[PDB]
Amino acid sequence: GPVIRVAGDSTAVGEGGRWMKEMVEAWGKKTGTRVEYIDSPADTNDRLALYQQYWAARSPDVDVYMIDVIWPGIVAPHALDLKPYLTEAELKEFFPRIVQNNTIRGKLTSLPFFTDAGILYYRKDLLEKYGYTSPPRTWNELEQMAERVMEGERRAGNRDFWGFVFQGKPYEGLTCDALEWIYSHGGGRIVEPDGTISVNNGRAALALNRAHGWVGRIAPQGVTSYAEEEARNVWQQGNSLFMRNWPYAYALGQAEGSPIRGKFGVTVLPKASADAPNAATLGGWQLMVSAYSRYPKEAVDLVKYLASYEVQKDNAVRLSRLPTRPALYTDRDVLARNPWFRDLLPVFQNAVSAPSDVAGARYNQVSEAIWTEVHSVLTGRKKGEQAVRDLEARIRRILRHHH
Ligand SMILES: OC[C@H]1O[C@H](O)[C@H](O)[C@@H](O)[C@@H]1O
Repeated sequence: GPVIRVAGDSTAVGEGGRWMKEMVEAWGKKTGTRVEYIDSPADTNDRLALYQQYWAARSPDVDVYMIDVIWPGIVAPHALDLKPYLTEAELKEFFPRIVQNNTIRGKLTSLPFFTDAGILYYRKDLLEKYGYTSPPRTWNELEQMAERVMEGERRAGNRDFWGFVFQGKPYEGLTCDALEWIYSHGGGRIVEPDGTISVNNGRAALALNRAHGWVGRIAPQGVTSYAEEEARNVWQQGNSLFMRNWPYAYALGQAEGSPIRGKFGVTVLPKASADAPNAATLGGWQLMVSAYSRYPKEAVDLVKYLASYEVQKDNAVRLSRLPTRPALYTDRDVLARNPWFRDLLPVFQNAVSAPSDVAGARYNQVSEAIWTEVHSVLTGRKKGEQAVRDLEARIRRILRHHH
């Protein structure tokens, strides 16, 4: 019979690839359908380039892809329209915001699978050790706490200890981190939903200068090459007071044998001042049936299974990844394992999107300009003032004539 082939997630990032292959094999076994899992690189922008090779070729060699929240506008021609396969009731079991994100010119490109939001991880043991009763609410507090804890821990002999780790590598994750910095300083959304390129302002510049101020000071010098896993590994070994990262790192940090099990909490990222908005960049992954699949009916059945209540539940319980079904956020088992899903639900609801809707199919070019200009500030090559001016000019060129 048919072999249903899936490219989604990565064995190079936590347990995602392993768990994904597990779920796909379970569907295979339950339905009597042969399946194959194709692995992907860690970073989303590398995955896009890979999958683009299959799409350009109209390749039938992958039936189902896991696609980023930022991709629907790019990948829509390569997606089978799922709308005819779901009832209105079925489709309403997902968050409307994500279904809308995934719907391009009326085409439902993909089902919501898991959502994502950037959050602050913090070592509760260390805050208590150094006299702090709450995680930081402002970036200045984060810096003050990081400096004091680092001084103490370095003095006690942990030469590997840092204050803060994050994603500073030149790739999509830096765009995510940087949107949070900018937005949390009152600097806007880089490109606003209405099309306005707003990033050339003093608040955005300050946010970038502040981040440069971390590098080699409270954050490792090598943070400028860190993606999600590099940051997680320093944190997870016990060597960072703070980390910015996504939900998936929670379950990994709690696993038996983690040096930091039971020593950490999560909260909203800090912000410049009390009246700035809270920033959490909206991430997440969706399930797309290939327009080039020879087996659309079977592939849709697999995508419905993967997006089902019980598979999303497993993803939440075992991998601490955020459901795209509101009903899971009241599930007793999801909540007992991850109580912070309830505490931070409003953070997740107010998460801020990168400018993929407004940039559409040119989003990957916009984002590359963003991470390259931000990176040049993190390296000390440019000041924030110059970088946001240069970034405005690049984005203007990229989006000229885009409506
Ligand atoms: O590295 C950036 C990526 O991180 C996570 O995978 C998010 O879910 C995704 O939306 C984002 O693009």
